[PDB]
Amino acid sequence: DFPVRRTDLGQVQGLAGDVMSFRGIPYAAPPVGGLRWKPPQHARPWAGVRPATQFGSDCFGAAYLRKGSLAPGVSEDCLYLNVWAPSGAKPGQYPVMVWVYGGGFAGGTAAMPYYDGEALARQGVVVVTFNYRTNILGFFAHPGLSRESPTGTSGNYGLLDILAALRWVQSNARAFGGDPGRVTVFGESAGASAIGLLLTSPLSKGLFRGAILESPGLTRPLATLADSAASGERLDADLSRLRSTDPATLMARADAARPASRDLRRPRPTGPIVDGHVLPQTDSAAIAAGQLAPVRVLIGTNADEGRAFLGRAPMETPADYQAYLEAQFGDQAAAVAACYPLDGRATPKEMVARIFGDNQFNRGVSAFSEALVRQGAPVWRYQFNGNTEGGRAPATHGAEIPYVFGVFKLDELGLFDWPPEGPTPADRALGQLMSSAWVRFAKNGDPAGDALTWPAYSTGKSTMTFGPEGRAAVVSPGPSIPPCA
Repeated sequence: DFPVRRTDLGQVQGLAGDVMSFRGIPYAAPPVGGLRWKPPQHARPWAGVRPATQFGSDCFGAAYLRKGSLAPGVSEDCLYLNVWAPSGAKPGQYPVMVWVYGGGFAGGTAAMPYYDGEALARQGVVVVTFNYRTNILGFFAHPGLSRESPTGTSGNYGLLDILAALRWVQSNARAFGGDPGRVTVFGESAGASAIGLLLTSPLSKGLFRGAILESPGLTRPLATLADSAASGERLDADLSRLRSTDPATLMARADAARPASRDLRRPRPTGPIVDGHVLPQTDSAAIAAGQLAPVRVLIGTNADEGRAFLGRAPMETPADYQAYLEAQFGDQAAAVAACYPLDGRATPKEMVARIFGDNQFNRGVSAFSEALVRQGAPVWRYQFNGNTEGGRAPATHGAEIPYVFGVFKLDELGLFDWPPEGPTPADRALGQLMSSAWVRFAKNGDPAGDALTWPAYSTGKSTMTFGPEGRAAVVSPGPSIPPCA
């Protein structure tokens, strides 16, 4: 079987092998010129066989979030996807896993070596990765944009790109050996946050039967369309001039206005807003009202989510910790200190990491887990502690990605943690276990197997811990944020 496949827009040529690889397939018209800050449009068909051996351009974003990219460059023309599939896969044969990378809604790319879909696809799945608009080009509101809009709204173009990629998968999975009725969307960090927000979106209906959320940031403050559009008008009231501005120039201009320190009480500088169309309300209100798609969900966190966000401001003394508490929480500094005391159990760095991880990840994961149980969804939960046996620190943000994808190659942001010689045998064993469980979730809607007992979170808050020594074990009841938080 040759590495040529017919998409609904025409044929593409990928790379041959036991797993066929296709790269740089367009899934929407290039969102350039008049199509900047518009919903993604259907791409145009082509004749003959289009090359699909090289990744497409990355979307514009923070440079440090694409360090190590395998793509040839950066462009607004960036709505491209990549497909891995077992060679000789028949139409409708395999389930599909559609990856959503995280980059804080500020950057990132699918063309990372640790997002290569070969090891997953070899276990019997069709793996899809794709780029979506991000930063000011993917998340931006403006009164003129709302005026020109068919829905009268603006913003959230990156989420619309996620949805367009999922629609492409619906239309094209069979041609690449996949089953559109067995689609699992999975993502990490901001990607998992996007998946979680889309679980409250009426626009996601019928685009996936399963969702895996790895460290999503949910129940966080979100800007309203009114405030975001006012901000956009303050950037420039003339929408035409904004659209005639070079993308690197506008990206740099917006980046200069970003806060150097992260205020937990504020919305992300660029990210999803309550536009009323993609997200008719905050995810907290949707949770409360039961506006959740009760799809199959696998959700979880890592042991020490906050450690990766610490930064460089001094955090060594109780004075430093008190100053941080005052700066971030004002008159509630004493209450937060009571909930998170420096009593000798942890360092100031460890306590700031606890606070950050609870506020930005663990609380939202608990809330979504409980609401999914409440709505009758099939829901499983995990905590990835990692292999700490050799004195390794508990897993922080991003650490679990190589254990899911199976590509043990160090990242450029220093997040993946294993010895310079390479991963330990326990690391590879834990990776096999976890990746097989993910594949089982995609295949059967259930991460349990004949060697891994994993009851749903609805049963006694059961939570699978991927603990030390390459082993996994269920804990009931599972992780819980402090009640005072």
